[PDB]
This record gives sequence, structure tokens and C-alpha cells, in this order.
Amino acid sequence: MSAIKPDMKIKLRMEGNVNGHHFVIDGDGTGKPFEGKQSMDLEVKEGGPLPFAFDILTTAFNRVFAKYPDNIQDYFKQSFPKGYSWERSLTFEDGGICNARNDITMEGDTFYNKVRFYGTNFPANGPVMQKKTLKWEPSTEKMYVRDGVLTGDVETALLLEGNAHYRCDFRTTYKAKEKGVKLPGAHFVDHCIEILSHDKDYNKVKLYEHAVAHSGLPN
Repeated sequence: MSAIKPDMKIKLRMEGNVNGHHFVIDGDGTGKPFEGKQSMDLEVKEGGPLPFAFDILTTAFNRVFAKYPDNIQDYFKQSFPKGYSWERSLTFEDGGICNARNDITMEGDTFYNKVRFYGTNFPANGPVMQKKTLKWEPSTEKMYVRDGVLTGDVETALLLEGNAHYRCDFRTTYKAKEKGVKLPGAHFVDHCIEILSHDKDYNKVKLYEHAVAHSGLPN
């Protein structure tokens, strides 16, 4: 019997600053850790309407919601009940840079998330500050160990209006709270993130993510 139930609740608070614009966003959702699926309702509480593309934030709103096969060590499920934290750099092709972190805890059937998101050096004429993004392309996260730390690299892109892509490189470090959770072997995580619904200025958003771990093969 596991600390992690087939159905778990999610409670989040994000505070952040992009190009000097302060905001606070709350989230409430549910997910299925063993199926690799989560959805959540987000609401901007302060700083709305946001003057930048909501899409830059969405990967910051937990790899516990990833379907892991038996033959890959699941570092994220093994980290509970005490939990884990991640730190992420997002590097955009036009010099925009973000730093995000999440400290994740579990109380009963609920994951609590303390999220911080800091963004700077977005050009005022670029697609983030002009709100020209449409979605993230599905991508594959490469997981590996660097200097004894579990590291995930993604090379991906935002689709823009007008048949263009805006490229972004992600690097995330993941750290169990508990001393002694064994690191996994190198592997991949396929993921897809989608905004299912939104209101006029993206003050209320429903967000969905699906993630599957694998070793790079078909069988």
C-alpha cells in the first residue's frame, strides 16, 4: 500500500514577477498519478489582467503525475510523503530568461505547491509581451544524473500566430527532501500541456497535462 492514492487533489499558490509585473495566482485541481494526468483551475488573484502571454507560466503549474513503467525507478513517487523540490531555467531564443521553483508537500490526499516564477529581458515588441503565443508543442524531457543531481532537459517551442515557432530550452533539477531516495537511470518523459478553457484576459484558466516515462523504444 502506497502513500500516493490513485486520485489526489492539488492546491497551488504562485507568486512571481515578469519584466517588473508582480502577480499572485491560485490553483485547485485533481489528478491520477499512476495514469500520468492532472487538471487544475487557475485564478489570478493580484496583478491581473497579466500584460504577458499566460503560456510562459503553464509548465510551472509536478512529475508525480507521470505514468512510469516497472523497469524505470520513479524518483517522484518514492519522494513522498516528505516531498521534493525543483528549480528550472527557461531560455528563450530572443534573450528572455525565466527561473521557477516549486516546493511540493503532501498532507493526506492533497499535494501543496509553493511556486515562484521570475522572468526578465523579454523584448517589449516580442511575442511574450505582445501576447502572440498559441500553445506549447508536445516535447520529450531527457532525464539523467549530472553531479549527483537528477536533471531534465527539454528543447521545445511555443507556436505563435502566423505559422512561426518561438524556441525555448528548459533545464530542471529535481531534489528529494529525504536523504537516501535512490536516483533513477537515464530515461525520457513525453509530455503534452494544453489550456482547455480561459476567460477574456486569462484571469481564469483550466490547464491539463499528460506525461508518460519510457526508455526510447516501441515495445
